[PDB]
Amino acid sequence: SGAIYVGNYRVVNRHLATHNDWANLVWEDSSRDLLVSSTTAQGCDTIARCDCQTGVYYCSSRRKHYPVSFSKPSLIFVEASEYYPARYQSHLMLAVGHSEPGDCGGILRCQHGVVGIVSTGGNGLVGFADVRDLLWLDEE
Ligand SMILES: [Zn+2]
Repeated sequence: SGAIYVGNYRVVNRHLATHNDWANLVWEDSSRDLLVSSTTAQGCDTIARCDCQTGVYYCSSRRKHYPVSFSKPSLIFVEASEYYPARYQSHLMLAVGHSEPGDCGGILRCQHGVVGIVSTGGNGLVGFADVRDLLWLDEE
């Protein structure tokens, strides 16, 4: 589980979104496994605005923050998980690392802020849904 709280936005994995999230929907994209909802309270998270490919992500299944190198956001085939069929996912970044389904929503950060959230796993890779292109999270 996990979310990004930037301004009056909450960013979650679309597959983990709640009824409240859907009742307060701003934007969602199945192909990216992202959903953004509106919040009453101001969040304090900063979204990274950069092309960094090194960062640190939180892995709940190991209670560990792992430094990782990660790929550029791309359209990648993802094998079946417990929450999606085998399919293409867009704006996805891969690293070598541990990811179980319960690790979805772990934050990946660099010196510039939040890069993305864990969205995929298996075959010894961890996949992160990028958020750095969503410049509208910074305003309004
Ligand atoms: Zn960065």
